[PDB]
Amino acid sequence: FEVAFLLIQWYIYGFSLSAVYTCKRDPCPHQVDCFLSRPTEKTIFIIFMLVVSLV
Amino acid sequence: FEVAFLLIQWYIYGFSLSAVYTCKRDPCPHQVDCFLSRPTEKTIFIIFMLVVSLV
Ligand SMILES: CCCCCCCCCCCCCC
Ligand SMILES: CCCCCCCCCCCCCC
Ligand SMILES: CCCCCCCCCCCCCC
Ligand SMILES: CCCCCCCCCCCCCC
Ligand SMILES: CCCCCCCCCCCCCC
Ligand SMILES: CCCCCCCCCCCCCC
Ligand SMILES: CCCCCCCCCCCCCC
Ligand SMILES: CCCCCCCCCCCCCC
Ligand SMILES: CCCCCCCCCCCCCC
Ligand SMILES: CCCCCCCCCCCCCC
Repeated sequence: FEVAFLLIQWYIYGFSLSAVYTCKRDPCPHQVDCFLSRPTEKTIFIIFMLVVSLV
Repeated sequence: FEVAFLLIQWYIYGFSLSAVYTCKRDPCPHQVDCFLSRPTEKTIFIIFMLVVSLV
């Protein structure tokens, strides 16, 4: 289960977050720029949890 | 002068107007859709003036 969850997380998200996201889904016209909340703290916590899982 | 003005108008605009315009100039992000005012009456008047100039 540990390995499966780690692989799924790696495939879907990764281990980092960026502040700006580009969206190309309807009904948005041709493109849209969107902005996230607290994109730096969450990376730190993600890394912490990754280390715990590996241990 | 008549011929020169007709050629310039043909090169720059044409002889019609569309209701939706696509803009890709900064600072607009990646693209923008814009909408015009009275895009059908102006075509009629443009055609009238073209006919007058040719006559
Ligand atoms: C341990 C339980 C994990 C559940 C696995 C079921 C498959 C998860 C989705 C796989 C990715 C889907 C991409 C479209
Ligand atoms: C700029 C942010 C870079 C983050 C990339 C992911 C780094 C993962 C670090 C893993 C180190 C710990 C391994 C045991
Ligand atoms: C964009 C820069 C992000 C900075 C990442 C620093 C993460 C530090 C995590 C340390 C985890 C240690 C686990 C024992
Ligand atoms: C500023 C760039 C930071 C690059 C990522 C930092 C996290 C990697 C170190 C992880 C600590 C591991 C402790 C066991
Ligand atoms: C991030 C990966 C951590 C791996 C180290 C985990 C501790 C293993 C200790 C090895 C010594 C075994 C003594 C019983
Ligand atoms: C009869 C007076 C007409 C003036 C002609 C001067 C040139 C007009 C501009 C030509 C097109 C410029 C495209 C960058
Ligand atoms: C759907 C709008 C079509 C407009 C295209 C321009 C047509 C020009 C008509 C010229 C006819 C008169 C020539 C003497
Ligand atoms: C998109 C459809 C626009 C309809 C264009 C009709 C223009 C009629 C102009 C007639 C001019 C006659 C000059 C004598
Ligand atoms: C509905 C489509 C209309 C196509 C353009 C109509 C304008 C062309 C006729 C111009 C009249 C010329 C009179 C001398
Ligand atoms: C749209 C172009 C109009 C061209 C016709 C202009 C009238 C020319 C009449 C030709 C007969 C000459 C008799 C002197």
